[PDB]
Amino acid sequence: EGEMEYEEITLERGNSGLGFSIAGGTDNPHIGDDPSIFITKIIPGGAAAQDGRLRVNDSILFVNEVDVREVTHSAAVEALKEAGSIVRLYVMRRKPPAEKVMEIKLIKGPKGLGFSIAGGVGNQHIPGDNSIYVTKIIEGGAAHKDGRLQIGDKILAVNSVGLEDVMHEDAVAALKNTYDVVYLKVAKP
Ligand SMILES: N[C@@H](CCC(=O)N[C@@H](CS)C(=O)NCC(=O)O)C(=O)O
Repeated sequence: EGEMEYEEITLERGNSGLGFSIAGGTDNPHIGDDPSIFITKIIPGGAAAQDGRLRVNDSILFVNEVDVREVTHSAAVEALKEAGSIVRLYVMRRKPPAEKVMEIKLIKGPKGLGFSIAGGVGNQHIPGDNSIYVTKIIEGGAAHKDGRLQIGDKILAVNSVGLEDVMHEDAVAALKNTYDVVYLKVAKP
């Protein structure tokens, strides 16, 4: 965590470009006196989002064979626009904070587990991430009464069924196909 890491990410240009916005350069450094080109936004439903590797705050070092470590903002946009259909990026990032994985046992109340979900493949809740997220916890519901499950939590598994890269519909189906006592694997940020 916090340690610098490097990654090769190749993207195929969609109808709406590569699906990310950038800032920085020697023109207007984004962090102090650091002239690096930074990802500021991952566009929902775009190429970078579907590929799920690129992250906000990644520094682009190379675009194909073009060195963008110390260039202007304009020279960066040009390099990306001119890179063709298949774009080879070499990036650097500080490793993100690790998440707490936790198994939670819930007994249904009169109205179920007491929480709602969003996310899924082709229905991303955060751009670049196919995970199933908790979006609402119902007042006085089972989850609320437990006190562990929170907004923004990830559901990784329902009993023995994993929810890694599944459709939203499949996540709802897994939660429905349960008995009264449900075991959930959850990730907390
Ligand atoms: N491990 C290889 C590949 C790592 C890599 O992707 N290198 C960067 C710069 S050190 C690069 O120029 N990649 C884009 C390219 O394929 O030319 C190397 O030593 O160059």
